[PDB]
Amino acid sequence: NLTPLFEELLQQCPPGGQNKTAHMVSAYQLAQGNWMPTSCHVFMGTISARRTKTHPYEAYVKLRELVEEHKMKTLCGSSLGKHNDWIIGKIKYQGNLRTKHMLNPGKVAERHNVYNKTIGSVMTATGIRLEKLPVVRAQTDTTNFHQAIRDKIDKEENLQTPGLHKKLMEVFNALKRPELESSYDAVEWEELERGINRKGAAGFFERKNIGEILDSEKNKVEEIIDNLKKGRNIKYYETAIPKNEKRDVNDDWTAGDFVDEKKPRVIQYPEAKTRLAITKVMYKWVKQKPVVIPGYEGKTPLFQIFDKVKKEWDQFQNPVAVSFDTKAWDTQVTTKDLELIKDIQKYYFKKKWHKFIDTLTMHMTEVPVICADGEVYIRKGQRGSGQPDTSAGNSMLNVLTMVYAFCEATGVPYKSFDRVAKIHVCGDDGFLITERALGEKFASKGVQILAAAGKPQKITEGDKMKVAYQFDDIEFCSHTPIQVRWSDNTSSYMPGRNTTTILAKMATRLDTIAYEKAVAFSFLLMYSWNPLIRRICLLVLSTELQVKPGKSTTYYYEGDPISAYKEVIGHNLFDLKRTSFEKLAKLNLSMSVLGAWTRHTSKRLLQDCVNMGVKEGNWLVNADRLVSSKTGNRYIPGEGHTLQG
Repeated sequence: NLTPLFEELLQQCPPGGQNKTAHMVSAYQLAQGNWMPTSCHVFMGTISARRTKTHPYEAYVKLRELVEEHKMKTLCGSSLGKHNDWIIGKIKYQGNLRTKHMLNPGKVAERHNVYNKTIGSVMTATGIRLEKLPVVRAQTDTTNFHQAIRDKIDKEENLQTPGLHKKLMEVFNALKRPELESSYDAVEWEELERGINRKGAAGFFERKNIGEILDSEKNKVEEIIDNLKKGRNIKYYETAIPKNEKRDVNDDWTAGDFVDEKKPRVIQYPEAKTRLAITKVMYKWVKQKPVVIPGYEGKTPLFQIFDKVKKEWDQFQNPVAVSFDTKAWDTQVTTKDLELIKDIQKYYFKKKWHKFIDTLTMHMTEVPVICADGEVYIRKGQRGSGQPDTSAGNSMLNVLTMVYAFCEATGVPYKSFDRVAKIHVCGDDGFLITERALGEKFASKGVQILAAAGKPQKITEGDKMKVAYQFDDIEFCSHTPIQVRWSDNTSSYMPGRNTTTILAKMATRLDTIAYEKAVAFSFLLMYSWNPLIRRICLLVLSTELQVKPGKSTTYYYEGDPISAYKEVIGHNLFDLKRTSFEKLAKLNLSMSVLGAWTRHTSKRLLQDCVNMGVKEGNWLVNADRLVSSKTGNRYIPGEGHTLQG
């Protein structure tokens, strides 16, 4: 017989759930005969069968090949990353993504923009053709979306020069802050929850959102935080959706409608529980609570971005400004990069939390991404746009690279950098200010030094970087400095943009007079230099003064808007005596070329304001310097303040 040898193997064939769905044969009944396996896992002494007339040896022949098969797949395989192997389970279909430079194992089982009633109506009444105004919320087809991944996302990590990331540390070793070293730690549930979008998007396998995760399974996030701190691999996946998909939702407050506009076609975001797990821990770094990365303006509000800068620009014997057009930055992040920012995080975080960093970064190098339609792909490094670390990390990266490029092109020591240039960034977008001498070197030798670093500039001109020679040619956060002159003869620069582009952003929604006002106040803080837009905002704010403003847009106001504006701008809207002559030409010209306004549109808006603030009394529209001037009245405003979120 053969049983005494069948008992040998069975104490080695793997365990299983005793399943009655078929024929579980006996530890000896195998040597009987005609009882050959069709499956292996043992139920404390059974396997499958087939009644296939097998010989008491043909059984052992077959089974032992399954044990060889099992001891093979398991234990003694490859692919899909060394930590990401879990994702093979959730596959069901073979995958059509046609990706040439990264994996693609299969697929899984799988917001219109409307007009602002009041604000739109205001515009038309003056001659503004909304038909002739840019569309600023277009979506994208999935056919087009699929090609967006191949065109932009599937690529091998750029070639970053030998011993570069040592020089980048060499750089960060100048701008480090020993006063905070090994100090950061997790934040409590209140400080995290204070500013948090209760409707923050959920991962592909999730069903609740940021709020509900907070409401109910707060302990589930405490798990993700524990294991990561202890050193364990966590099921890290990212989800990928197109831009302006219903699930493109910011967990933090945007200081402008430009942030969601400097977004990439392809948004990659981790499970919402995982967004919290990272953030209750890395809050001090990711939000950048103390600000550590020099020149990071992501916490600065838009109205002072340029006021603050012109205080620097006005110090250089002869200053120039140079821009950073990194071609689709996010897909230009190598794995040594993410390992650099990793070391940084560990410079400021405590000792207990390094493992967290150590672990989380490992996952962030080999990232499985599930698409909207189920098509999972593996990302070759790079930054997912919706990761908590995006603004925080990306920015550190930008200055370190760009410092490196600036010193590498000019020979200025990394230590002596602040003595010869100033740097402002905002994630990947930024610029740098220095003398005409130095700027020109960095301007030409820059496209090269930078492509050499894996951060390739755009197509540009003759391979020179973008150089701003006069201050009001700078671009930043998608706005440009325009200058205003006040009652008291002072100058001060405001955040300029194109009139058409503002009217487009302002009239449109995304699937409510109180909201329409909060928009017109939020637009006034930035665009009061633009009289067409100033007069519009006053005309809207002055409607339905009963109705308190809404709170879902960038800013809003508590009390008398013209007093709130005063609190944040440091000047009364009435004090706006003149807007820069030439710079207002440029930003208004788009309007004549698209034909969005008429000869009569300028005067007609003003007349509506004078027609309104002429009746005896204290009328909002009279906040405009000229309106009040020809309407004889003035606006006497009560206590008012500015808020956000």
